[PDB]
Amino acid sequence: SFEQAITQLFQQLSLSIPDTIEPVIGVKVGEFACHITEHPVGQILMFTLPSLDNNDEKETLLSHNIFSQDILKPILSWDEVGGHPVLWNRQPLNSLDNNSLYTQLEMLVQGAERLRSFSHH
Amino acid sequence: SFEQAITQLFQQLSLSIPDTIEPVIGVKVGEFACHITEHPVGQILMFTLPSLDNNDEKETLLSHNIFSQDILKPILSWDEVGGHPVLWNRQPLNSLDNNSLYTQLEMLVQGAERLQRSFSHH
Repeated sequence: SFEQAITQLFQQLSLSIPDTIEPVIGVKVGEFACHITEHPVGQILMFTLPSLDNNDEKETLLSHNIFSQDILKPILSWDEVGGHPVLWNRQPLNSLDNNSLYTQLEMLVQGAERLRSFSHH
Repeated sequence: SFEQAITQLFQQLSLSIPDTIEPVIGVKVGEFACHITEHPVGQILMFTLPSLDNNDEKETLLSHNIFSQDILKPILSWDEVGGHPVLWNRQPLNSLDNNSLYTQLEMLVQGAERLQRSFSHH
């Protein structure tokens, strides 16, 4: 369950569980506002809006996306509707261990750093 | 298993079974030379080396990577050492269906086409 995956995450963040487990959960790590949701069904998607370096050119940017040994390594993309970059990662709900979400979140944030205090966001 | 998966894909592509399955398997689909390998352990990695439109700016190229409902939608990246772009997708070996590799490869080929069947060994 998504609700149950979130709940266990929040306990691991030492964050109080809202009465309402909304469809899109906001969590802020340090300066980084992250969003957590199920999309598509059966998949946990996490994403954040990174602040890019002006001097980074396309090769440099695209280099962050090469495959690696870590399947939680986040992907840098661009949202043409909102007109801004989007950093995201994703893993199957059906395959989580008790530490999978926390790890996904940490890997998403380290990914933003390359380009903890928590708040129920 | 990696071997078996590939065996079924080949059979589905009407490609002979090559006597000894190598760690990186080449398959050509139309003009697209693709590669299939297990990396990391437990994952089926497929990649191809696309031809980019040099008129595309960073925002347009990265747009291809936005998330969607299809988890086999390929990712556009760059290989610093090889000095070239790289398009790839990936899925867990332990959850395949009889159509999983076939579909993964078709989604890889479509992404290549979006940046601009006949199957053979490569």
